[PDB]
Amino acid sequence: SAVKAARYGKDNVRVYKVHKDEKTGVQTVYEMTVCVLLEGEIETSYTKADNSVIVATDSIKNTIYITAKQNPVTPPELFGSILGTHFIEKYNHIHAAHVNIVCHRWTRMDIDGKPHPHSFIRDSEEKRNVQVDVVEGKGIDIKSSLSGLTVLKSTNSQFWGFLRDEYTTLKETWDRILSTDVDATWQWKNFSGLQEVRSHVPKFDATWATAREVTLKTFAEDNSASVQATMYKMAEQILARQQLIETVEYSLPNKHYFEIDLSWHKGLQNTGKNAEVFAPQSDPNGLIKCTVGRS
Amino acid sequence: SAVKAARYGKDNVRVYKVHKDEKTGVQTVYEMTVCVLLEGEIETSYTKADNSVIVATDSIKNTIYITAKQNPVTPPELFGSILGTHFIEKYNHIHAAHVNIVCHRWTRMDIDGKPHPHSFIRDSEEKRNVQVDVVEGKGIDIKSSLSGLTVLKSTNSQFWGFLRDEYTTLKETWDRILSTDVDATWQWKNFSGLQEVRSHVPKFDATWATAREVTLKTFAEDNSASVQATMYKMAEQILARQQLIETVEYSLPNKHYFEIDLSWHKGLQNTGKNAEVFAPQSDPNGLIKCTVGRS
Amino acid sequence: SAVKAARYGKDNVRVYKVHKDEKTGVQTVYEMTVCVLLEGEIETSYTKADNSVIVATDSIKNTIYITAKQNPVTPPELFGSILGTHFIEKYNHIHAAHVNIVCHRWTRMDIDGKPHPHSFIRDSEEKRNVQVDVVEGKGIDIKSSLSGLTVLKSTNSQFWGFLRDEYTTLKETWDRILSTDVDATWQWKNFSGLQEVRSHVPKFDATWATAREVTLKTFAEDNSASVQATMYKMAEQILARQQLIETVEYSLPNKHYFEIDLSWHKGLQNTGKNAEVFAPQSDPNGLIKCTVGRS
Amino acid sequence: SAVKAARYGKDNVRVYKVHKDEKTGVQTVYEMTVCVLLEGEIETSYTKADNSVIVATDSIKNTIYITAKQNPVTPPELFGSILGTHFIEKYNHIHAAHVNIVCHRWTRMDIDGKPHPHSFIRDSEEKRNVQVDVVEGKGIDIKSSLSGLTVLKSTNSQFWGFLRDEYTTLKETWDRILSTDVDATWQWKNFSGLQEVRSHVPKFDATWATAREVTLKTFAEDNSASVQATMYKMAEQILARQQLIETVEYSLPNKHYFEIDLSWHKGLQNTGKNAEVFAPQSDPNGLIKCTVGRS
Ligand SMILES: O=c1[nH]c(=O)c2nn[nH]c2[nH]1
Ligand SMILES: O=c1[nH]c(=O)c2nn[nH]c2[nH]1
Ligand SMILES: O=c1[nH]c(=O)c2nn[nH]c2[nH]1
Ligand SMILES: O=c1[nH]c(=O)c2nn[nH]c2[nH]1
Ligand SMILES: O=c1[nH]c(=O)c2nn[nH]c2[nH]1
Ligand SMILES: O=c1[nH]c(=O)c2nn[nH]c2[nH]1
Ligand SMILES: O=c1[nH]c(=O)c2nn[nH]c2[nH]1
Ligand SMILES: O=c1[nH]c(=O)c2nn[nH]c2[nH]1
Ligand code: NA
Ligand code: NA
Ligand code: NA
Ligand code: NA
Repeated sequence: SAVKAARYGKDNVRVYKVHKDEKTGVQTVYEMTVCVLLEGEIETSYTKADNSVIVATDSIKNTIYITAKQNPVTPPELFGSILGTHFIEKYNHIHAAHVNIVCHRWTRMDIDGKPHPHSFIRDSEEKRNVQVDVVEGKGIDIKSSLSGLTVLKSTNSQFWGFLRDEYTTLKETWDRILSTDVDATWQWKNFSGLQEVRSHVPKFDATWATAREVTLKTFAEDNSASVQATMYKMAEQILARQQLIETVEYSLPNKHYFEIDLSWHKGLQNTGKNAEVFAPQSDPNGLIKCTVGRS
Repeated sequence: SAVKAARYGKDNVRVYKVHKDEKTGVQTVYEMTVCVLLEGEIETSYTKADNSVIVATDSIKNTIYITAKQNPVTPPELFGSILGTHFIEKYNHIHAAHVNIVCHRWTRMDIDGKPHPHSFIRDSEEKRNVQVDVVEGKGIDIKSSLSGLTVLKSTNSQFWGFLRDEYTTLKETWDRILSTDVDATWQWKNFSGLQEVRSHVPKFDATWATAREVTLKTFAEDNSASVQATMYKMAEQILARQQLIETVEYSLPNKHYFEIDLSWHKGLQNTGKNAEVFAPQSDPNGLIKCTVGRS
Repeated sequence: SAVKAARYGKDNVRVYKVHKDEKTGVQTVYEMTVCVLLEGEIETSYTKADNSVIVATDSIKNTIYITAKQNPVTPPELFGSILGTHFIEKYNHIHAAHVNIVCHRWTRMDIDGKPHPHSFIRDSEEKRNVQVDVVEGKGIDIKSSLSGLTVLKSTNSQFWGFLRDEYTTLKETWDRILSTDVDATWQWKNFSGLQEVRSHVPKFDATWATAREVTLKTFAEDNSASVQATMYKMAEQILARQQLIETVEYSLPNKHYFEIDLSWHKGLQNTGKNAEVFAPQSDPNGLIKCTVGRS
Repeated sequence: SAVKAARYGKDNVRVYKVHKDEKTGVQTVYEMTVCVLLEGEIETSYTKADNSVIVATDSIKNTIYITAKQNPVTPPELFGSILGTHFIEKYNHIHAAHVNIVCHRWTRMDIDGKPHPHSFIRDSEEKRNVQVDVVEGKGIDIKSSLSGLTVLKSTNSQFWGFLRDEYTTLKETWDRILSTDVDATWQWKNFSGLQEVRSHVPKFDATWATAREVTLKTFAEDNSASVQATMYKMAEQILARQQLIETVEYSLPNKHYFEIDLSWHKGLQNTGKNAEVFAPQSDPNGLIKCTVGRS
């Protein structure tokens, strides 16, 4: 037997960084959770108890905290590129650094209508994430994503004309609730290294905001033929509004709201056009996935 | 042996209600999770397999869905009063109905700056809750609450002058991070019945909003002497801005952000006034509780 | 306004203790999560920023770790009595200590059929808990519990003869699945202080084991007339097999497994006596509660 | 733009199956959660609102319930092969079926030492899983796994001799706690189709049990040089005890138990060889991964 593949590192490193402006007196906070896994010439650590090759996970932990000290933590695409680059450059035998970041929202608190200088709220559990892969020779791969964007529309969704057979029981419909948790991942064209990432920084924060805008706009206005149809439209536009994206990937669960028929009770009319009260379903859920690139 | 106390019912009933305005074309959605437990003359169901006394939990489930059909679901204080009242009036042997509601945020989506008529986002995991207890003879007790309000301030919190002894190691401080998840519960003066609840309805939605405003304002501006000091101030004001509240209760966990000392590394200065990067702590957490009434 | 009630302390203190036998070479591990909240003359900490009265939560954290060092951590009833007593005796102004412990299972690993001396598995997420309340003057109140005992029986449960009305749709049944997560809490007669707890120690571990045995035996063999009927029987016996219990409390959710009718598909027969495949329901759930004492 | 990749289906389908032996009177229960995603010629459903190509997720839900009715649900490798095969054979335009199953433990209850015929306990949250990929032309790929196996050893783990530099602070050690949640995935050599799966069935249940045995045995007895070293040894043996495995993959988080130094308190000695009481750490965690094949 032999080691086909190996990576190791530190997961779930919670990190908080405060930037204190002395002019304005205005503080800004950033909170991340960071994962770093390294690959390279480390298989002897697995086969020959050879720890000489192991950069301790604790040191990787340390290094995250240092790198966040010595460098900006935002935008995460950059921070992850920095942190990843660090480990391949620092260590001869480490040939890949895989950095995952989840950004937790700390939104400035409005007080009577005045951005408070040092108070924030977690205004949503919506996450911004990156997956940065820094590989010796092959530059830097970046996947940016938003996840946990939970939305619903009460009408202006349909689903009709789907295969019917001895396994079908679902009734065609022209009016229904559509609700989903949006997972939207855009993959950047490979960068040569840290310099090229540094040059594209403004596009990171800017493209994230666009993915969100588009997801929400499209979800809202599209008289959805299906989840399939509506997710494709979102992906179309993110590609079209930013050239450096090679691929957009949506994963959308269909959180079903069933009709409750209460006609058995004093002929009470709650289905079809008289549908008011629905039983939101926890499980099961449709899951719909799409990857979209350039033709 | 004997039954000292007994309640039963249906938990985790997810409920969704849509209100379709035909003038404006504008839809509004409400989503709840509801629990109902009944008490009364039911001990034989426990001791003598006497199911004659059991209003099936399934029927209670049905009844929730019906009551939401036939009545407004908002504000929850009212819906819970209605749903509770129903069961004590309907059934001779049921002498108490305990209704718990959690309201899940569906905020109208802004699109280019125009309230969309039928699209919503779950803009926070912050919950509005009620606990309605409807007891034959003793009218209606209501506890309204907000929970899951996660906040943080980077400065303008202190904690000094606390007991020191052979068990103390914590260093006094004049500048620190304070972060908490706010649990704020206000208890209404007993109502006589459903009529009196119905007459106080405008105060429900209005008092909730005030509890939130006050929690956020006070948390922000107060140069906190302690969590104790700051939570008391919040409770003070909620009492003072609404007469029908008998008691305000805060429960606040202290989510600690530890300083990371990186001086061992190239003399890097990250503590005291040079604190930038902190390790948010998952556990343990201070937990601080206060109930405040009228003197 | 005024402080009606106040408690504070440290929550979620994870604690691990190893006992190294030097004769046998055999190690034993205990892992807890501990919460301590104190009451007493502390209201000035809330009203007058008077921190002099606050035993820092950090020190309480320290004290837990010390007390576990200097004392046995098992059984939890005792550890909690010790830890609680400590704080009322040590501090003049602290008049109550509330200690909550959750014990996490570390079961010795069997290897070829030989208790390994230092390897363990978390063989279930079933928790043993205590709630110890140590109050100056009023001795020590103890509530012991088991929670998270997830069980199911495929048959030998029924539910018929329950109220039917214009809110009922549930069909009587003589054969069904019953599945629940067992919450069983037994309350000890008040102890005078730490000495009396110390004298009743053997009964703690011994009564816990009995509550479990009884819960499982009774759940299994009882042709349940209802959840009500079956939980009462369990409580009956725990009371009857240990004299120092004043009250037994069960909370049992009814995790429903619905029949799936597949007759619409090639006349496939899956209901009634031909029921094989069921859809386990996540929500809603019946919730059934009973407190049982001595008549 | 164009659809690079697409799959859709039903997730989180909870499924329960009872087998009633009429001879013995002995019932046996199986509970799964199932996910099915299909690929094939479905891109028009995304681009042209062409629902004709969509096998409704609801029908896929139905099909799972039927397939479990008409076929054995155990072992999951087989059930998943059956369920996957079904969809590629049934539908001309569906070219791949991806089936994920999680098996939830229902262990027969021992009562006085007699396997009860119809009562079971969820004796662990340890999961058995499969990932079955059924692709038109390319037969059936199966990944079997165990996850959520939470273990700990108090001693007989070490970690010394690892790279040290200006980022290192971790102290070498010869005695420490090692604790992890085991994720062990074994990948089967490709099968031609359902017949070949059917012929290898006895090996499925049998290889799972071996992966568990080996994981536990090796974890226990190995004086671990590192997590790396110990996971490799486990993988080695699973490969060596079953020929049809092509690759074994372990993912092991290192759940750290920190030493608490209590010397500041009455010179209390709790570090090094006097370590008794430790603070289990929730985060961060080392994460260690290895894939092992045949050289
Ligand atoms: O948008 C949808 N896509 C689907 O594939 C589907 N299946 N059931 N409902 C559905 N809705
Ligand atoms: O309201 C429902 N809609 C559905 O699509 C469905 N499928 N099974 N039961 C159902 N109920
Ligand atoms: O606000 C606080 N109150 C307390 O009681 C405490 N203890 N440690 N830190 C603290 N902060
Ligand atoms: O930064 C810290 N602050 C604290 O209050 C504390 N208590 N133990 N370790 C600690 N670290
Ligand atoms: O045991 C039960 N008790 C109940 O009260 C009930 N209601 N529906 N099913 C039930 N089962
Ligand atoms: O199988 C079912 N059993 C029930 O008790 C029930 N109640 N609503 N739908 C149901 N389905
Ligand atoms: O087994 C280990 N492997 C590692 O790579 C490591 N790093 N810190 N501790 C560790 N333990
Ligand atoms: O006890 C500890 N062990 C460690 O490996 C470590 N790393 N930071 N703090 C620590 N404490
Ligand atoms: Na390198
Ligand atoms: Na009544
Ligand atoms: Na005292
Ligand atoms: Na096909």
